[PDB]
Amino acid sequence: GNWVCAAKFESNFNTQATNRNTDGSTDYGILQINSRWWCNDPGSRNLCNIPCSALLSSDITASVNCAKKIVS
Amino acid sequence: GNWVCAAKFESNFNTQATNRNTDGSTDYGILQINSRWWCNDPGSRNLCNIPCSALLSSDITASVNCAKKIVS
Amino acid sequence: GNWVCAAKFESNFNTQATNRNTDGSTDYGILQINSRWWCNDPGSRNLCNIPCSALLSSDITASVNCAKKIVS
Amino acid sequence: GNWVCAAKFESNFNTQATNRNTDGSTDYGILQINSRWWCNDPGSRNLCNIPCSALLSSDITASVNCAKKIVS
Amino acid sequence: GNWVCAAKFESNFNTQATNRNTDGSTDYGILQINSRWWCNDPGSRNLCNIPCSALLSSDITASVNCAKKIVS
Repeated sequence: GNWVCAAKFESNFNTQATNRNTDGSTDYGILQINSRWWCNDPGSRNLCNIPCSALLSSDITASVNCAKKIVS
Repeated sequence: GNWVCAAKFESNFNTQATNRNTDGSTDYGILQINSRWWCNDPGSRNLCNIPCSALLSSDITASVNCAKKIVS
Repeated sequence: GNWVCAAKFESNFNTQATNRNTDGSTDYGILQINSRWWCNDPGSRNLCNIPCSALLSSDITASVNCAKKIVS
Repeated sequence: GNWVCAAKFESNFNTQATNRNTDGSTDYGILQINSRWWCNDPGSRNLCNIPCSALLSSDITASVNCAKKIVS
Repeated sequence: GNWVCAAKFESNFNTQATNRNTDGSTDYGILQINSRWWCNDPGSRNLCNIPCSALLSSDITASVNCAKKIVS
């Protein structure tokens, strides 16, 4: 049978006087899939490493997203 | 059967007086797939490393996205 | 069966008086796929390394995207 | 079956009075695919390295995209 | 079956009074494909290195895209 995965749907109709704002949001930041269909059978593998190492150190980031914002 | 994966759909209809703003957002920042169909069977592999090493150091970033913004 | 993956769809109809702004956003920043079809079977591989090394150092970035903005 | 991958679709109809702005955005920043069809079987490989090394150093970037902007 | 990959489609119809602006954006910054069809089987390989090394040094970039802009 058919599959929908991780799909984002948006619809807007007759919308008026609308603001949308977005600072530093994330969707689906890390996504990993294995999928076999109809198969007659050592296995698929996914890895994902995000190491941060910081020593004597400041304000480091390891990330999918990073936003730094200053407003006066 | 059919598959939809990670698809982003947007529709706008009759929209008026609309602002959209976006600072430093992310979608689907890392996406990994393995897929086999109809297959008669050492396995496919995906790796993803984002190492940050920072030593005696400042304001480093390792990322899919990085935004730095200052407004006065 | 048919597949849709990571497709971005947008539709706008009768739209009026519209602003769209986008600073430092990202979509699908890293995307990795393996796919076998109808196959009678050492395995496909994808790698992706983004290392940052910083020592005694400042404001470094290793990234798919990097945006720096100053406004007065 | 047929496949759509990483395709970006946009349609605009009867649109009026529209601004679109975009600073430093990215789509599909790194994309890697392996694909085999109808095959009777050492494996295809993709690698991608973005190393940044910075020592005693400032404001370095290793990136797919880099935008620096100043406005007064 | 047929394939669409990384295709960018745009359509504009009856559009009026339109600005589109774009500073330092990127699409499909790095794209890597391997593909075999109908094949009876040492494997194709893609590499992509973007090293930046900076020592005692300033404002270096190694990138697919780099935009620097100043406005007064």
